[PDB]
Amino acid sequence: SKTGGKISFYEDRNFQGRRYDCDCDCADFRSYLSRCNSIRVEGGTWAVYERPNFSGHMYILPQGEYPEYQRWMGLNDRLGSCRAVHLSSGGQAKIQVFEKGDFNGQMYETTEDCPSIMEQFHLREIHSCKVVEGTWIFYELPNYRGRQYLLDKKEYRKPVDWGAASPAIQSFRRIVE
Repeated sequence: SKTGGKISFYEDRNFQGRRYDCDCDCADFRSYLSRCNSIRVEGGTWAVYERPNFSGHMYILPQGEYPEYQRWMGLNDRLGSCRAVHLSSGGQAKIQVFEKGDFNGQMYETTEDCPSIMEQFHLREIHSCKVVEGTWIFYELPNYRGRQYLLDKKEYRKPVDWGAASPAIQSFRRIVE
């Protein structure tokens, strides 16, 4: 239970340059680092945002070492805020998705990751879904590519409820550690 996540950001590639270490969520770390082109995650998972106030592109980083921003699929080396993602275990993660908003339309339930929603469910978009686990990732393009959205053990009734400006979502995966 009592763990201790920690993430280190470096201004240059190969963990060179000024470094900044964080052990909790930080809404604005720009005062400690003006840019980050590489990151090291010593423990725990973390969500990073391109602009302050958890806004702009969002990416989930599992424990590991990333000697360059491209290793984290970063679009650039701009990061204004970071939050620690908490993982929930317990037993078997199950997700239910609905073809229309407000949990309406045809419903499909699965306990496995989905690389291509259109190939698996023949659906071009997702407007609502109820996942009860704690850490789920949704991706805008197939094969877990494009902008990613982090879902919690809550129910999303509208597409904008998961931070997306469009109901376009093509793949999703469960987070485990």
